[PDB]
Amino acid sequence: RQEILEGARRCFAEHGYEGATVRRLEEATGKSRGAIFHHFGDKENLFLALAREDAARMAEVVSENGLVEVMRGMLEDPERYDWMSVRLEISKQLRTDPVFRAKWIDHQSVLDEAVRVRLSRNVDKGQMRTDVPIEVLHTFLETVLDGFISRLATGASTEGLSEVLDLVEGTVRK
Amino acid sequence: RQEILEGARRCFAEHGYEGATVRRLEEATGKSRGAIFHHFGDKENLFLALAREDAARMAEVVSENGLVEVMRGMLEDPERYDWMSVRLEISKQLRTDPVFRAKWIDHQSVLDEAVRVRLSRNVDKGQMRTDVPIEVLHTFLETVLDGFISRLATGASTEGLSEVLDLVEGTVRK
Ligand SMILES: [Mg+2]
Ligand SMILES: [Mg+2]
Repeated sequence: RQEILEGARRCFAEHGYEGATVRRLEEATGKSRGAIFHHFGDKENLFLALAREDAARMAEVVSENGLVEVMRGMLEDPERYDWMSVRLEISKQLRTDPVFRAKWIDHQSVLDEAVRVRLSRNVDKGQMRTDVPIEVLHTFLETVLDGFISRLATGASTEGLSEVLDLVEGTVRK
Repeated sequence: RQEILEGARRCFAEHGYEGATVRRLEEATGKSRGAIFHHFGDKENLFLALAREDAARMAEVVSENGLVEVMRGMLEDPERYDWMSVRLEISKQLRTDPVFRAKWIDHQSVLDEAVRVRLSRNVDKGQMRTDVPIEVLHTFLETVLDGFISRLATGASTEGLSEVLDLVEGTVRK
């Protein structure tokens, strides 16, 4: 299972979401079409399980330092850009396919909750600005994150990005 | 040609980039496979010409009010989300395919120049903060824009976004 997810993350990154064929998946994992669908059912579910893994990892990071720290980590990891692209191929599906949408959102919930807890702790400590509702701050942070993912996925340089993150953090602080 | 571009923008929005078949394109335009490839050569070029149109329109907006105004316009236009998605399907191609990359960047140059001119005028007027290099401000704005495109393309609500834009503008001002 862990073997399947690692290999599949590699396969999706290297070949894309449609290009991630049963053939390619067996090739990346060394397991069969049968033992892959056995755990997960279909491609979409294997995808969501990988998304949920990312979400749980990011959630731990957010707990320590925030969404800005997740973004800092992305600057340190250029090898993961290919996987980030995979993630962006699905957007119309995410927006219009209601069952898929709900599943995507549910698989992200650990992260969404970690971000809410973190911001709550910041507010409780008096560290965020209070002239802007916390929910606007939250949407701003999530927007910057999506921006980072997109730019990095599409081949932008890291340049000035660590300074952009300093600006982003400064923007939400008291 | 104008007939072809309008109809093709509709076809790409409704069916996606791969799903935008010759068959579908003729259907959206009322023109032939031959008269479509005649002007533009292939799908990719018809795509780039549409990207260049978007860039020229955005450039005019930026000239008047900035990138924040482009983003405000996106909140007023939910009908264009489908086209925005099309735009995100290509990301690995944009990042790794060097000829395609260069063509994409060239087709965006009118916008890139409009943003640089606008920021230059802001600086000349003393309206931007000067503790953060202008090029960091520029990357921050472009990051927010990519964020907007992504979030809106993937079915986020507009909620709090107009306030996020107020925050974004306030962040770069003196
Ligand atoms: Mg922080
Ligand atoms: Mg402005």
